[PDB]
Amino acid sequence: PMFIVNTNVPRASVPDGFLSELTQQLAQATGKPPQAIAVHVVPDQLMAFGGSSEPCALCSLHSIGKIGGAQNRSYSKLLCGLLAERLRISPDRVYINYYDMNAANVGWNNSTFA
Amino acid sequence: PMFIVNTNVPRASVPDGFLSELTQQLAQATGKPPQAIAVHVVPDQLMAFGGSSEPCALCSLHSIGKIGGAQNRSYSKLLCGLLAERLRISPDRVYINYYDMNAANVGWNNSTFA
Amino acid sequence: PMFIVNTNVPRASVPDGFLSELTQQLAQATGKPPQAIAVHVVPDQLMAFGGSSEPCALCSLHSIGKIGGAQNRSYSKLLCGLLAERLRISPDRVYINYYDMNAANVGWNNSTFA
Repeated sequence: PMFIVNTNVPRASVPDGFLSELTQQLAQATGKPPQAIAVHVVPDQLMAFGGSSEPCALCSLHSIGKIGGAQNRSYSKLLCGLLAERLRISPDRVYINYYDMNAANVGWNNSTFA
Repeated sequence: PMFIVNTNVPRASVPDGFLSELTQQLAQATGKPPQAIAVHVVPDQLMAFGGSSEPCALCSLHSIGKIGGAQNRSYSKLLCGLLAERLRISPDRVYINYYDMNAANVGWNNSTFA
Repeated sequence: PMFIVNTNVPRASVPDGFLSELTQQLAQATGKPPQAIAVHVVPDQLMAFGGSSEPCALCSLHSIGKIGGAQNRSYSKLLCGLLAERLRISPDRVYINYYDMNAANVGWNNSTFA
């Protein structure tokens, strides 16, 4: 799984340990081992959400499986909770796009996962 | 809806008001209220388009519905017109990927839109 | 086709010529002409892959066709080889998400490719 967060929050507000904590929490939530988890945080962005430039986040979670109605609700609670707690972004100012990737469309280590 | 623009145009060439104007124009084009619109501009990028590093843009519009053949043609005219007018990027150096997101695959406010 | 590379490798480690070489090699691999190829490199990112912050890359390749099981295996060998050779990123520290785009969902030049 791969989680990306783009936000207008400044780099100095991203706490040390945030990528590690995302890795561990996503491993637990997806059921996939941490060895397979990639995380990416992109601060200082120029963005607006609902006509305001107050703190917000545009995110995405891509996974080979483990994506669906109930799981996504559960991810959204978890990930909004983390972004609220660590980056002070209110949950109603976060979008998370979920992608269920086909194994044949994910490359890694000179091949794909098919 | 969420609109992202990645470009090699410098940050000082993005006019003040560009994010608000994108918000308003996208609200009108998609028929969705501005409260639901998110916009993200990423300048100063290292990129090339057709073997040239002249001004270009790689963009995406994600929306829960309101994506289809005719609408997308209409969005592309609108968006290329704005990028040409405001950032001085020629329309033939812009790509816009359109994604029709399932409500169950978009998180927000601790849950999804399903 | 559009190829994007997000990496924690520093900007000074991206060699001159890297975007041109990506353009050329992607043109040969996809069979599409270089006029249609767009490439984007984003260095200095805050990221982790498998619980480590050693050099890694999160990438994507979007193409109107030319995406499938065998082609993606081929692309992944090619692109991991380039990233290993030019940016010193090990292949097992790279993810590449492949997207087969519908022509009606790609805008360019005030219209779409449908």
